Amino acid sequence: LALHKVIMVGSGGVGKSALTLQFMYDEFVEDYEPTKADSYRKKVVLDGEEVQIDILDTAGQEDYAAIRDNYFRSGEGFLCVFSITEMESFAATADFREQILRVKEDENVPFLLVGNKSDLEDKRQVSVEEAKNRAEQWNVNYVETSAKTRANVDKVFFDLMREIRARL
Ligand SMILES: Nc1nc2c(ncn2[C@@H]2O[C@H](COP(=O)(O)OP(=O)(O)O)[C@@H](O)[C@H]2O)c(=O)[nH]1
Ligand SMILES: *S(=O)(=O)c1ccc(S(=O)(=O)Nc2cccc(Cl)n2)cc1
Ligand SMILES: [Ca+2]
Ligand SMILES: [Cl-]
Repeated sequence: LALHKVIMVGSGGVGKSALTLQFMYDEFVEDYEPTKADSYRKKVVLDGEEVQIDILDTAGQEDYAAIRDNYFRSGEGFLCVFSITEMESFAATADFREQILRVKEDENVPFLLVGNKSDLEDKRQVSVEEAKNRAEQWNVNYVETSAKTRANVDKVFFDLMREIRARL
């Protein structure tokens, strides 16, 4: 089977684990240990082809730069998550983008900008416009998700796999 290696990146509390666990187990998990990194593997039927997705849910604990870079080098695609309710998490996406680009040396690395917590519109700190503008500057797609309601959860994982399939 094709193996699509996806890495979840983003600052703390944005919903990396909640997105991963909603995709894997169809549950909204609100208390997943913030410091725990884990990998998840699932067989999925992508546009009618059975593939395996491997998701690395990062938790920011790896501080040794060579090891972090080694992990990013192994990844084939990235979900770069921020929370629409935390502007600083959106600012932080620039750092993950640069880290990925330094390692992959390919501006067309499969990569989605993911604005999570779309069910908290009344707490929005990041405008759709500014996120779309950043995605346009980077030539990536912007998708808003909710790990709580499941909105666009399958979409971000499937669309990332579609970019891996097309580009690699
Ligand atoms: N309302 C809402 N809460 C969310 C969403 N995603 C995550 N959360 C909550 O935000 C907190 C942090 O989520 P988590 O997935 O652990 O963030 P991580 O540090 O990026 O892995 C938890 O309390 C989750 O319930 C979402 O889409 N909507
Ligand atoms: S490793 O398998 O020993 C490992 C994997 C992931 C982490 S982390 O997610 O806690 N930290 C982190 C930070 C930036 C990029 C990445 Cl891939 N991971 C630790 C150890
Ligand atoms: Ca987490
Ligand atoms: Cl791991």
